[PDB]
Amino acid sequence: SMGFSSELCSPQGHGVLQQMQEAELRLLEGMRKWMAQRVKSDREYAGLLHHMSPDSPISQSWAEITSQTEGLSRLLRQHAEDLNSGPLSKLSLLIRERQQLRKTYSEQWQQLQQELTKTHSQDIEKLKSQYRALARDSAQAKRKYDKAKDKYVRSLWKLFAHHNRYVLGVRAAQLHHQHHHQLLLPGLLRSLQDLHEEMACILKEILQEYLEISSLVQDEVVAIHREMAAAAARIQPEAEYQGFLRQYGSAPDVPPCVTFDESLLEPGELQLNELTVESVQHTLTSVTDELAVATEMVFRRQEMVTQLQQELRNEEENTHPRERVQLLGKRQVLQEALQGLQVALCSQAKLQAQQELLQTKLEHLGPGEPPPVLLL
Amino acid sequence: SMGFSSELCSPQGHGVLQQMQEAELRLLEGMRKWMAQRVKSDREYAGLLHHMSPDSPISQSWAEITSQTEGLSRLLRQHAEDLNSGPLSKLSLLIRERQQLRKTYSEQWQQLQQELTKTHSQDIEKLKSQYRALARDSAQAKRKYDKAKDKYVRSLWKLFAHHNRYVLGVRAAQLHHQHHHQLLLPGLLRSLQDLHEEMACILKEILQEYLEISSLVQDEVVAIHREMAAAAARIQPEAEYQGFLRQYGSAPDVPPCVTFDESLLEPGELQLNELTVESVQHTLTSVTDELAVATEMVFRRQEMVTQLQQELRNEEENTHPRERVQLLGKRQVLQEALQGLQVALCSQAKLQAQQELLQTKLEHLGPGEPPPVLLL
Repeated sequence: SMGFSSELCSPQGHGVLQQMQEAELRLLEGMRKWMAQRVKSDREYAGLLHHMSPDSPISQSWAEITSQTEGLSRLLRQHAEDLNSGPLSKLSLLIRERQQLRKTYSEQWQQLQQELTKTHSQDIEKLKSQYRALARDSAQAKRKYDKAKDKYVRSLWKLFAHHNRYVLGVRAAQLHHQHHHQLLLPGLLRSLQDLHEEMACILKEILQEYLEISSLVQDEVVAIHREMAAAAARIQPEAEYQGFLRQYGSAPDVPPCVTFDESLLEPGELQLNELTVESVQHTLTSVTDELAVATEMVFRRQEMVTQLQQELRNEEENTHPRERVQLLGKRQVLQEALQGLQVALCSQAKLQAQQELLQTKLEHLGPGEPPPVLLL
Repeated sequence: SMGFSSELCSPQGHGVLQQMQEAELRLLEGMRKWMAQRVKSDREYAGLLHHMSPDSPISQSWAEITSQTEGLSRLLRQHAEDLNSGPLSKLSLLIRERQQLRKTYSEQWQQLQQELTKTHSQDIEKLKSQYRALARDSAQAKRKYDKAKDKYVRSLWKLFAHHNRYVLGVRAAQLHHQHHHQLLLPGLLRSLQDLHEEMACILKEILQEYLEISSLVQDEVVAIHREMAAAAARIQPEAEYQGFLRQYGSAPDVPPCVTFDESLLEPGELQLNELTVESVQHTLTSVTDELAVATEMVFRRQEMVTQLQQELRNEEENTHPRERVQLLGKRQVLQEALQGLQVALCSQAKLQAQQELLQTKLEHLGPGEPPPVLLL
């Protein structure tokens, strides 16, 4: 077995233990400052996150996410409070106890040295010095020898008694030495170790309590992050306008379509007679020529649309789901081409309707003389 | 099926869609600011956490925890960078595209209205107005009727031709109206919806990307927190001083124990003769009396220790593992009582050794005359 009581039981080991006690205070002092800065950090993060602070699914998802982020803000604040009132305070009391313990150990150590020095050394020197005086005194009285015998017997009396006190003092010092080295100092060293190991345990609990309070991955944080993730995942893009259309939608507005105004003149029929036959033939020709041009314009704009759709499918296929913002420009180019095509189909359709009218009218005259104009 | 093209196909729906486009810009603008503040927050938390910045197990565990906390600091910084260069930038491009799209839609809408107004209304009014003039002209020429027939046939010629142009213009306007209301405007509205739903998808991806980057509970954060937790849990309190004792420990220092200095006078034996017998009896009495007092002092200090140990076990049993800092004072009181007891056992032992010497010496004289002192 190793311990302070068997390994540091010396003046040298006492020096080592004094420096140990200081080194452990320094370290806990750094720990307290480090924890103090975590408190500041979490508090100010709470503040920074706090500062970040309708039917629609995105709308509702967005509100849920901001609200949960505000929840995260308050949590970080509680981390700061909890760290401050729990382990930082416990750490401070542990420092204060060590500062007092430091003093108590060193004075108990001194006390035990002074006691040993007094009993084992100083008392002993005093006895020895007296013994020598009384012996020299008895020697002198033996030599200076009725009255003379009287002073000599007296010399012997005190010398003998002092001898006995000396013998007893030596035995007392012997047991002091023994208790000191085997029991007293080892006992003191052992209790210092016990205390320090208990304090190691306390510090372990302070560090684990710190980690639990300050953890960004604990249950309350996870639960916040899952709600945010569920809110985002609920977004259904193809459903975003359903509620908006329910609120604001209505039947199309279609103003009346023009008709042939019969108050000017069959209603809306071409006039095919002797004065107009050639003009109708001319118009059918010029309408048909124009229709050919318009039909070519539809053909070319459909090809353009087709080129853009192919280009967009290849681009889509090759772009990551989170980089689709990059396709928006081309999407818009495709829209404008589709609008283009639609305008051209409208023009083609208008010229076609005009041809049909012209064509059916000349067909229904056929091999007939165009009607004369009689003037009533 | 509901959609922009069936539900908002009117001037009113166009107003609704214009306000929609603005409301969506406002919302994305708030989202961009909110994300911008997350970036600032994470960056400054990185800074705050950064600022927090030997054999022994606590030592090594502590270093691991500070080092991992520094790792957490760098991660938060990467969250800030990644948020800034990914989704915040994508969000900005989405805003810019909407600002251009807003303009394109509204001018395409205007264009289609101007075309309809031109063909379906203005051209038609021009034809109608001319028709009426030419009819009144023909009426007047019919009435003012050789030359007279000439001007009348001419009147009819132009009236008939204008009639035909009018009829054709009406058919053209009819098809315009039809294409406009069924195809052109619905087509435009549909592509706006397609675009918006695609943008809803893009925004969903921006929000999910935000959540992934900024998550405090993601794998890289968890791994940091597990290392910290494993480091703290490794601490073995009963092992904290093993390496320290290996480095600094040494054999106890035991200076020589006093012995009876034979140069003054059996070596270290009490002198029991006629001049000392009574004094030895007196000393045994006074030593024995003192021993009784010292034995009582050991008894009382053992009782005190016992009271404190019981008090500390009850206190320990009733205090939570993380509140043990609160027992340190009482622990220290117990230490001082145990030291107290040890000092008293030393004193008892010293007086006992002295009694034994005195007692054995008088026992071995027993019923004998104490030796005379003869004076050579």
